[PDB]
Amino acid sequence: LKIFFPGVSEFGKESILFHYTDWVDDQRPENYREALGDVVGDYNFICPALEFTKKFSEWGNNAFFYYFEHRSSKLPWPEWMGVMHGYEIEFVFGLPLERRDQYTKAEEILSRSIVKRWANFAKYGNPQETQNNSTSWPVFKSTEQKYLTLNTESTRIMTKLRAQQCRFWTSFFPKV
Amino acid sequence: DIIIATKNGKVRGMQLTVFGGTVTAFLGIPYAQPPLGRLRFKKPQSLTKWSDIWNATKYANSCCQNIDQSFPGFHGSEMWNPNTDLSEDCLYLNVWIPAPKPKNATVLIWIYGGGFQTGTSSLHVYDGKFLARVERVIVVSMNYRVGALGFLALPGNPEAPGNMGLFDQQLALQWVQKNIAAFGGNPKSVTLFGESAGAASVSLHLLSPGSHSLFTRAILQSGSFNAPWAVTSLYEARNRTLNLAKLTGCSRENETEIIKCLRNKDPQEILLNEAFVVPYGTPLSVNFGPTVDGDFLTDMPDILLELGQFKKTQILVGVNKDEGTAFLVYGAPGFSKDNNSIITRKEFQEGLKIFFPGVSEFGKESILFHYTDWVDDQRPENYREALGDVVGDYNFICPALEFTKKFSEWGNNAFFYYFEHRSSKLPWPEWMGVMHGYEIEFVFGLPLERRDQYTKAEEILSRSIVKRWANFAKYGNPQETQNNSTSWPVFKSTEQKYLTLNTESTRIMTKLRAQQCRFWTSFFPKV
Amino acid sequence: VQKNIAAFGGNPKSVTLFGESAGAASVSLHLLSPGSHSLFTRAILQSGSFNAPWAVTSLYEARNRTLNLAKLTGCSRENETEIIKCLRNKDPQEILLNEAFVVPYGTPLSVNFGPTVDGDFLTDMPDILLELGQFKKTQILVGVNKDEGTAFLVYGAPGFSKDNNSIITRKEFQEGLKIFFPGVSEFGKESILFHYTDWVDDQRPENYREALGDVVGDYNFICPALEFTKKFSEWGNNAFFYYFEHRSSKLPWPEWMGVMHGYEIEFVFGLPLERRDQYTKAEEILSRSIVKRWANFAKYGNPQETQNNSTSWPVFKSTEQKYLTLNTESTRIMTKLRAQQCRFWTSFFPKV
Amino acid sequence: VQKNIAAFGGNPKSVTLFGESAGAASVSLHLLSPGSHSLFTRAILQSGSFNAPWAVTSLYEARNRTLNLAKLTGCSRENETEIIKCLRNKDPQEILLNEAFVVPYGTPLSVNFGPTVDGDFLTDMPDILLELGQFKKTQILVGVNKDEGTAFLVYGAPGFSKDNNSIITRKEFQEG
Ligand SMILES: *[C@@H]1O[C@H](CO[C@H]2O[C@@H](C)[C@@H](O)[C@@H](O)[C@@H]2O)[C@@H](O[C@@H]2O[C@H](CO)[C@@H](O)[C@H](O)[C@H]2NC(C)=O)[C@H](O)[C@H]1NC(C)=O
Ligand SMILES: *[C@@H]1O[C@H](CO[C@H]2O[C@@H](C)[C@@H](O)[C@@H](O)[C@@H]2O)[C@@H](O[C@@H]2O[C@H](CO)[C@@H](O)[C@H](O)[C@H]2NC(C)=O)[C@H](O)[C@H]1NC(C)=O
Ligand SMILES: *[C@@H]1O[C@H](CO[C@H]2O[C@@H](C)[C@@H](O)[C@@H](O)[C@@H]2O)[C@@H](O[C@@H]2O[C@H](CO)[C@@H](O)[C@H](O)[C@H]2NC(C)=O)[C@H](O)[C@H]1NC(C)=O
Ligand SMILES: *[C@@H]1O[C@H](CO[C@H]2O[C@@H](C)[C@@H](O)[C@@H](O)[C@@H]2O)[C@@H](O[C@@H]2O[C@H](CO)[C@@H](O)[C@H](O)[C@H]2NC(C)=O)[C@H](O)[C@H]1NC(C)=O
Ligand SMILES: *[C@@H]1O[C@H](CO[C@H]2O[C@@H](C)[C@@H](O)[C@@H](O)[C@@H]2O)[C@@H](O[C@@H]2O[C@H](CO)[C@@H](O)[C@H](O)[C@H]2NC(C)=O)[C@H](O)[C@H]1NC(C)=O
Ligand SMILES: *[C@@H]1O[C@H](CO[C@H]2O[C@@H](C)[C@@H](O)[C@@H](O)[C@@H]2O)[C@@H](O[C@@H]2O[C@H](CO)[C@@H](O)[C@H](O)[C@H]2NC(C)=O)[C@H](O)[C@H]1NC(C)=O
Ligand SMILES: *[C@@H]1O[C@H](CO[C@H]2O[C@@H](C)[C@@H](O)[C@@H](O)[C@@H]2O)[C@@H](O)[C@H](O)[C@H]1NC(C)=O
Ligand SMILES: *[C@@H]1O[C@H](CO[C@H]2O[C@@H](C)[C@@H](O)[C@@H](O)[C@@H]2O)[C@@H](O)[C@H](O)[C@H]1NC(C)=O
Ligand SMILES: *[C@@H]1O[C@H](CO[C@H]2O[C@@H](C)[C@@H](O)[C@@H](O)[C@@H]2O)[C@@H](O)[C@H](O)[C@H]1NC(C)=O
Ligand SMILES: *[C@@H]1O[C@H](CO)[C@@H](O)[C@H](O)[C@H]1NC(C)=O
Ligand SMILES: *[C@@H]1O[C@H](CO)[C@@H](O)[C@H](O)[C@H]1NC(C)=O
Ligand SMILES: *[C@@H]1O[C@H](CO)[C@@H](O)[C@H](O)[C@H]1NC(C)=O
Ligand SMILES: *[C@@H]1O[C@H](CO)[C@@H](O)[C@H](O)[C@H]1NC(C)=O
Ligand SMILES: *[C@H]1O[C@H](CO)[C@@H](O)[C@H](O)[C@H]1NC(C)=O
Ligand SMILES: *[C@H]1O[C@H](CO)[C@@H](O)[C@H](O)[C@H]1NC(C)=O
Ligand SMILES: *[C@H]1O[C@H](CO)[C@@H](O)[C@H](O)[C@H]1NC(C)=O
Ligand SMILES: *[P@@](=O)(NCCC)OCC
Ligand SMILES: [Cl-]
Ligand SMILES: [Cl-]
Ligand SMILES: [Cl-]
Ligand SMILES: [Cl-]
Ligand SMILES: [Cl-]
Ligand SMILES: [Cl-]
Ligand SMILES: [Cl-]
Ligand SMILES: [Cl-]
Ligand SMILES: [Cl-]
Ligand code: NA
Ligand code: NA
Repeated sequence: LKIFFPGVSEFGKESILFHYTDWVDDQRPENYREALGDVVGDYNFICPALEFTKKFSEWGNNAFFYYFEHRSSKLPWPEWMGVMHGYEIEFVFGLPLERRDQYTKAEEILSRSIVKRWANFAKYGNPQETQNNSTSWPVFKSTEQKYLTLNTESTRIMTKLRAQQCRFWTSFFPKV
Repeated sequence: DIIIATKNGKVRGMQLTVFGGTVTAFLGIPYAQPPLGRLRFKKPQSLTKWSDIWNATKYANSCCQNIDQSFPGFHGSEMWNPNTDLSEDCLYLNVWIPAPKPKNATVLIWIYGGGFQTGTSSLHVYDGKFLARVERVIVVSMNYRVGALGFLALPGNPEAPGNMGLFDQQLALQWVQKNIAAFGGNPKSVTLFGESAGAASVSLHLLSPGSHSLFTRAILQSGSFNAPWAVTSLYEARNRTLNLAKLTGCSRENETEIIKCLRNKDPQEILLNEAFVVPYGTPLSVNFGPTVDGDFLTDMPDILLELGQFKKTQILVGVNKDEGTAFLVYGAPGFSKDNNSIITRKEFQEGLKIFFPGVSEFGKESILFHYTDWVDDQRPENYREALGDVVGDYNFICPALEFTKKFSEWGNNAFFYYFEHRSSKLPWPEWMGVMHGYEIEFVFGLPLERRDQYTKAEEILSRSIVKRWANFAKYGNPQETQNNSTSWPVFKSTEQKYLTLNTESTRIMTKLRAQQCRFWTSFFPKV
Repeated sequence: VQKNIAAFGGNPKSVTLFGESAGAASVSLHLLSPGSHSLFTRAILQSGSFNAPWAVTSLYEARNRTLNLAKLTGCSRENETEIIKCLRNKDPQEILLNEAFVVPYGTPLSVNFGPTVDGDFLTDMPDILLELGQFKKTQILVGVNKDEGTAFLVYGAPGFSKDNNSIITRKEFQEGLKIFFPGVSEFGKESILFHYTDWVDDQRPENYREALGDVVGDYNFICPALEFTKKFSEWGNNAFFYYFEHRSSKLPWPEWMGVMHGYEIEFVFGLPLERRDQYTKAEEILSRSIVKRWANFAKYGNPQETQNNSTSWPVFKSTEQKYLTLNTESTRIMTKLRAQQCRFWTSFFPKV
Repeated sequence: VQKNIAAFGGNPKSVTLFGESAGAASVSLHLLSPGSHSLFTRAILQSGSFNAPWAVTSLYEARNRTLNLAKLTGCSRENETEIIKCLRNKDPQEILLNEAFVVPYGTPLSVNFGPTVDGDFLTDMPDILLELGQFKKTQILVGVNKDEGTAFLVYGAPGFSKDNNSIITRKEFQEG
């Protein structure tokens, strides 16, 4: 927290510790390791993308929100680092469609589907995959806040990503 | 020394230290006349009544039943086998009360499952003293007749009317109505709870008018009467009663004669022939079950369900994530608890023959068609997982979900959960996942016992489940209100929200098994 | 009263309980207690409700305290019916004399011996019973005074006096939190400072003095009365909320202490109607009107004054949270009393 | 009627009260009176209701009037059960003969002796009971005639006559 929150009142920093370190339960050794990645993801990327989308949807337009959770079979960084920043890009660009290239079947399939959702958004303003019986992607609204999860297995409709955490980043933290 | 007087006499209990506190157990109080001799096959009768003091200081006999000998010495299976002598004289219940004696406690009544062919209320995973210690509810459980001796039917004939074991359950709920206030219980706050056939049972007490005023609310674990194994048609029932007659040389012409004959056979001989009252059978066979007898159950229950005829009150229904896995190692070629059971396509096809005996060929292909088109053809355990899903979704998940929708459509609050924690202590192999039966121990509180080798995360999950169940029972709402817990929505026809139970985060999701139950529920019933 | 009141001319079918501070907490628990459910019709809650932090004792602390008392009166025993039998021999003065010490730190708002979940009057933690809608369904009138917290500061907060104006410093405020929030993580306490001390602006000398009264009012009385009323209204019944803000012309405590705890009681009881008694005209008028709203609630379940063109008192709902202000000038409909502060007490603080 | 009407063939469970002017006012107060609440089913109100300005007497004026009556019949006493005991001796004609004067000014619509809040038939001011919804819940039929006020003008308004057309002047209206 000192490295990531340089200046940064002491009470600021304790309050992050307080939010992120009361768990269920004190047993697991990688508790602190995961918590620091979450501080940094939720603060820097996730809560602000979610609040942009809410504020933006409140004025009228259709928005769609996704939550990417596939780890690339070819990722060169270690396991503990999980579904990292930057590592959807290659799915979006279609790199796994290139069979010649050592991605799983499941990965080609995920990619082909992402590519089609993105290209449908661009041409039609709706990111559905309409042909292959795909889970329907709801619009995100202030109220239910539905999002779609992207993974090689089943993709799901969920609600209110990081609800408790963004209540911290978004209402309280900006005050410290 | 703890004596309590009942309509029928006095009973003494025993004290138990649980988590630095005390609970009083009254084990084996009888609750009907033993059903022997002239009573075998008949509705349970009035407990006659004793002076002196009954000691309810041990579990009583389990009803007569066949045992599982597939894996002798294996805890996985043997933990389900009865653990007190078998005997026709098995109509007893247990009561567990908090100490000090509560003043007007809510009552949880457990109905064990066992396929209607087996089970006993004295299993360790059904021990009610954690609930009573931790939530200061009272817990009652009953032994009820199972197999032919509890569900033999020759319809209309009171010598064997059918549903005998369902009326033993019923007479136990009457016994709590009459007697529980003496142990400190509120008879106006009773929740029935049960797993698999015991859940099916709970669901039929919701339909049965004679039960309508013996309880307040209902919990349904991995089971409901619209499951395909839960009710026997009047056709098959007489076929089976007479096939049994045949097999014990009792075929007669007078039907009160067949029964009179059958009432002479030794127990072992009835048990020994039960398995064969039926030409093909399967690992999920229920040869002797509930039937529409015109008494406990006045019409086909699917009609009663659809047309809104059932007790109006709240229900909590749930299923486990891998319900179907446990039955595959009882007969599906390729499957073993002792290896990882990667079966082939041709083996999967054979599996459907075992699980869907008769069973048009187009029926079976259509299951294959639904379950085997994947994303993608690569993974070796593709066929192994698909067969467990056929069996879970067909037998448990889709029918529990359709019960809950039909039931919620008439007005009452329902809650649905989806249990997906695998017990750190599970003795069956990994590939078998979150198995059938393996929530029970979380619900009963076994992991609260620290002394016992469950994870921290498991104690926490348990303590929370126990509190949701006890809140449902007392308040009709299964929230955990104190520890910032995810709020459990009611299930409605429309959004169909459910809550997932796991050691990590619990989530609100929608429309469990949507594509699969569209198959089981609309199309399959037609084949 | 159920058994006997009809003899004095009373209707046992029309009973309203009313009470202030612990007496209000009491009223609130009779709403939860099944044994009370049929001994009254409606409820009034003045400056108090059982979810206040001083109103219910945990079973843990209760035995600790009963045995600390046993200790202190040399009655520690091994048989518990023995501790009691012993304690039943001590003279009154000796029990009273040790009550204060059954507890290590204590505070000006200590409640060493209070209500507990006994399995009899109170069958479960009352916060659970509240949340899950288990309580008598009937109308409630709830209120708080504008300066609830002031009266307790002159019992222990360094810098405070009834005999001067108590302009305390920042460091004194910090010390005050130590007196009022004894144990009480350091981060707990800073977070209260953080919430209550960022102002507009750093100029006014009585900044810290006012902030400490607000910590104590909002925490101990106002936020819990407002959350009781929301939770309660969510299940269906009409509730009315008031915000009393008149300072008695006869108040004997100093000005800086404002509209204190306890000082609506006399308006509610009608004391200012007694002309002979040195209250203002405006005060008689306020009283006569309060008395009529309270008596209309009791008989009719609606606290209106219907005759003298009075401001209409809305019901309080989760959503708009309307309340009525009681003062000698105009009484107003407002919304969401202490919104930002109770968001602190109610969602965040319970976590520290 | 509750006790006896079934003998004449009546349904005591189907009773409608009906009335005109003070009889309508009366019907309206039986709607407010708890002792009447179970002696009828429904109510008709013709040209009258208790919130009319002539229909209820304030406790103030009522004692003033009772004592003005006492005065006028030489019955003023000090014991009030004495005033009554006295008044219970006067002949009928003498009470009637003084009723008109229990009151300083009066008008063609005077009601010198009417309903009052007695704590018995009528437990509070009826306007309060009305506003706050305390009254028998059942259907009501209410009506008025088109020229209600005309009949009282020929009892005192200067210019008015039943025997001519009463075209009065502005100054006469003012006197009225
Ligand atoms: C209703 O029962 C008959 C009876 O058949 C049985 O005789 C019993 C004593 C028992 O031993 C049982 O296993 C044996 O089969 C069933 O008839 C049988 O059906 C199968 C296939 O349909 C034939 O191969 C058998 O030969 C035939 N047996 C006899 C003796 O007729 C009948 O199938 C059953 N109904 C259903 C729907 O299961
Ligand atoms: C996993 O085991 C199954 C189960 O059957 C066997 O259990 C094994 C551990 C095995 O060694 C033997 O003791 C027992 O029969 C194996 O399937 C079996 O394979 C044979 C061919 O030998 C069939 O003809 C058997 O009937 C068949 N059993 C069943 C249940 O149909 C299975 O091959 C094995 N697979 C592995 C190791 O992946
Ligand atoms: C539960 O009570 C103990 C008992 O401590 C007390 O002994 C009592 C008779 C009484 O006189 C009391 O004031 C005295 O403290 C509390 O233990 C105390 O805790 C504090 C700080 O935690 C220590 O400084 C004391 O030395 C310690 N005393 C002893 C004798 O152990 C305990 O704190 C209390 N629980 C709570 C949460 O308040
Ligand atoms: C307002 O008074 C407080 C209260 O304490 C005092 O009451 C005064 C009127 C004072 O004269 C004395 O009789 C009594 O102690 C004053 O604070 C006090 O100041 C001293 C430093 O002298 C501290 O060490 C005292 O403990 C402290 N009292 C408390 C309650 O902590 C306060 O300074 C005074 N301030 C004014 C006049 O603005
Ligand atoms: C309450 O009653 C008094 C009594 O006055 C009356 O004496 C009665 C016996 C009767 O004869 C009546 O007509 C006579 O007036 C009323 O007081 C009177 O008020 C008027 C004008 O206010 C004066 O001109 C009278 O002189 C005065 N009379 C006396 C003897 O005091 C009083 O007005 C009344 N209240 C109301 C509001 O009508
Ligand atoms: C209509 O008649 C009124 C009523 O008064 C009178 O009734 C008449 C028919 C009249 O002849 C007489 O017998 C009786 O007084 C007339 O008003 C009257 O006019 C006089 C002036 O003479 C006044 O001083 C009277 O007091 C006044 N009466 C009243 C009721 O105040 C009215 O003028 C008459 N108008 C017409 C014909 O249009
Ligand atoms: C015990 O409580 C009785 C009723 O309580 C219940 O009301 C039911 C309808 C049901 O909702 C239950 O869950 C409620 O708890 C009451 O009538 C008895 O008189 C009570 N007897 C006691 C307190 O000993
Ligand atoms: C006195 O009134 C009785 C009932 O009055 C009440 O109805 C209650 C449910 C409650 O709303 C109260 O506030 C109402 O005022 C009635 O049944 C008695 O019989 C009455 N006895 C008398 C008139 O002496
Ligand atoms: C006469 O009818 C009785 C009731 O009729 C009434 O129901 C009331 C609530 C009210 O709506 C009336 O207007 C209805 O007509 C019935 O209970 C009696 O038993 C009947 N006795 C007879 C037929 O002689
Ligand atoms: C549709 O699925 C097929 C296989 O059935 C495959 O050819 C392709 O990946 C899919 N089209 C899209 C947009 O995903
Ligand atoms: C019942 O158990 C008690 C408890 O020790 C004993 O005293 C009594 O004789 C017992 N009666 C039996 C076993 O019949
Ligand atoms: C609340 O969580 C605490 C730890 O903070 C623990 O004592 C207990 O397991 C919880 N209560 C319930 C019902 O889960
Ligand atoms: C109505 O106001 C009047 C003065 O106009 C006064 O007599 C009294 O205080 C009022 N009644 C009520 C209930 O306030
Ligand atoms: C058949 O015979 C016996 C006679 O003992 C009897 O029990 C049974 O009811 C009879 N029924 C008929 C009419 O066939
Ligand atoms: C402790 O001893 C006394 C005996 O007089 C008694 O009052 C109390 O209940 C006893 N309890 C136990 C079993 O320790
Ligand atoms: C007044 O005197 C008479 C005595 O005969 C009586 O009727 C009335 O009640 C008395 N009241 C009082 C105490 O003045
Ligand atoms: P349940 O009681 N039902 C399965 C039907 C055979 O559990 C069986 C293991
Ligand atoms: Cl853990
Ligand atoms: Cl999909
Ligand atoms: Cl999340
Ligand atoms: Cl694949
Ligand atoms: Cl949770
Ligand atoms: Cl699913
Ligand atoms: Cl300023
Ligand atoms: Cl006003
Ligand atoms: Cl405010
Ligand atoms: Na099909
Ligand atoms: Na904070």
